[PDB]
Amino acid sequence: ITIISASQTGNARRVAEALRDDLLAAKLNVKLVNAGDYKFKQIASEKLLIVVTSTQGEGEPPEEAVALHKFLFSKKAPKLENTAFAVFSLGDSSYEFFCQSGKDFDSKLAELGGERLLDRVDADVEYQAAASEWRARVVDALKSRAPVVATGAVNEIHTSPYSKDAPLVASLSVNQKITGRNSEKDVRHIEIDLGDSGLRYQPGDALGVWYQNDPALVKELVELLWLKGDEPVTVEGKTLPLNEALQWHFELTVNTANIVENYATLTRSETLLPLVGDKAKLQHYAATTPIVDMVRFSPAQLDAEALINLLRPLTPRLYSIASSQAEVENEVHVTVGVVRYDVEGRARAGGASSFLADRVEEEGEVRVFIEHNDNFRLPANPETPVIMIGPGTGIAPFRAFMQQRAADEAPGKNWLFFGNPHFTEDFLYQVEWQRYVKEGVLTRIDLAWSRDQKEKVYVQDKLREQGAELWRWINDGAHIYVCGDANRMAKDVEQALLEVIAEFGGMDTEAADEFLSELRVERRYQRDVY
Ligand SMILES: Cc1cc2nc3c(=O)[nH]c(=O)nc-3n(C[C@H](O)[C@H](O)[C@H](O)COP(=O)(O)OP(=O)(O)OC[C@H]3O[C@@H](n4cnc5c(N)ncnc54)[C@H](O)[C@@H]3O)c2cc1C
Ligand SMILES: Cc1cc2nc3c(=O)[nH]c(=O)nc-3n(C[C@H](O)[C@H](O)[C@H](O)COP(=O)(O)O)c2cc1C
Repeated sequence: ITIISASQTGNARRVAEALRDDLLAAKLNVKLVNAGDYKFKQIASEKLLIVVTSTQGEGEPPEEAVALHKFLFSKKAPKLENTAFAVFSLGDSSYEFFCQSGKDFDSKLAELGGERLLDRVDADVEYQAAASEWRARVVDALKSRAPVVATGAVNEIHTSPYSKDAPLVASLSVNQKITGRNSEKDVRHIEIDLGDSGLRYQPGDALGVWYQNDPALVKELVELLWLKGDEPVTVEGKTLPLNEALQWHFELTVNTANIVENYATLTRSETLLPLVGDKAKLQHYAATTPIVDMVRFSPAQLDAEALINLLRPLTPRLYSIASSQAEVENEVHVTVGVVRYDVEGRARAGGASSFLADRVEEEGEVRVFIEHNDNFRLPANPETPVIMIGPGTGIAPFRAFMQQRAADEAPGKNWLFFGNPHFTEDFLYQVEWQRYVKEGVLTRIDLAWSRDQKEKVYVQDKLREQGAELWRWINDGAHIYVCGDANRMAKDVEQALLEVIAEFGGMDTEAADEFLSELRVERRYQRDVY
């Protein structure tokens, strides 16, 4: 933000100073320069340019602004592309040309391509009236609602005031374990109350969930480094106790090759030095050793700033939305697989998933936003058939699909392929599926239980078993959806779809692949895999 003051007896400067003190209290973009010193030749690169000028000699500018005026009214003045500006004008009404100077600058700057931030404002002798409120909306219009440099806070969600950087403060209503006692996995059905926010979402969207690290994990980490936890550290320019920085502001539950390498170097660890510069060794160590355990295994003294400088900022996690608002109204449901594992007998857990499962009380606060996915959507035609492939937690959006199609009483046929280790332990939402089958909403359902018999069975095996009927549905205009594990499931499922298409469509592998690519183009093959 560049405030140019053009003044003869200092009134315009008093205003422009009154504006340097406002912006100074708001944004970090404020610099006050006199017109007589302003290097106008480089003006095009002004991101935010506010002019405060009085008027002299029948509309003549103040003396100090005369060169700047001639250079803007000159045949050689620069066109402006990324310049936002405003103009406040001072003068005396009794004169023929009231506020010529301020008028000139306002007209000419926009005529060079400058983005008019506010409408120009004039004022007579008694100017602390018009000036006191102009200075007001400028600070607002020059806040995040029209930024350039300092503080932006820009996000994207339908027409909402809520976004990833300004999330909704919601509350946790339901937190329920939906895998059986003998499951190898902890899966939670989560209902979050949206209150009166008006936050909206469609099936296929995901929920962005901010979280905090486990205070126990922060404490274990802080101790192993021989810190106590109240050491001050700088986080985004402000000063926090270490514990608060670690709990709220940095990733602790994900290790990376870079972190291993940096930590090896900082500590000269004999265990870790040998991995330095070997990307595959570093990645493998990160993947098997959480940060807190890397520290255990390679003790070293680090001060608080050295630790926090090691870490990446904390980021929210996404969770496919498992409800339809037509059915649940001012709520959002998710299906959370809690990452739980052990390192030499010490319990470890993913940050967000264990935050929701273990560290938020009923009615407890949860900060959320919507991640819109326009490329994962039910057909617009309520009669088009729908094929859904979502084993594990990939089941979530298909709960939302069926809540929606049932709410709309869509007559389209629906087909679910689901899979997990055990029928008696891992049939997520079994009793709802039975109800959908009973009610005629869920037309077909095929299940793959990978650990209920000797040989492994997965959804791709049921896709192959169902080849003939799948191809029939595909020729009836069916949309195919795949949600869940990217690394293995989505690939094996795509391979099985290609085999079905090749076989029952009578084409070779390259033709099947082009056919599936045509379904993508047609938005009839959509995936949300992660
Ligand atoms: C579009 C989208 C939709 C999603 N939908 C869902 C959904 O419906 N349900 C769902 O549950 N998730 C879903 N996810 C995944 C979700 O966003 C998270 O990534 C997941 O919950 C893990 O995050 P976390 O914070 O719990 O764990 P993190 O702390 O981020 O990650 C866990 C870490 O632990 C490590 N780790 C795991 N096991 C071991 C081990 N044995 N030894 C050493 N290290 C280990 C991993 O390497 C990883 O570094 C979705 C993701 C996307 C992008
Ligand atoms: C000699 C003189 C000529 C002026 N001519 C004009 C004029 O032509 N048009 C106008 O609107 N104001 C005119 N003014 C009014 C001044 O611009 C007004 O007093 C203003 O507040 C000056 O503020 P400053 O202290 O920043 O110079 C004139 C003032 C003086 C002293």
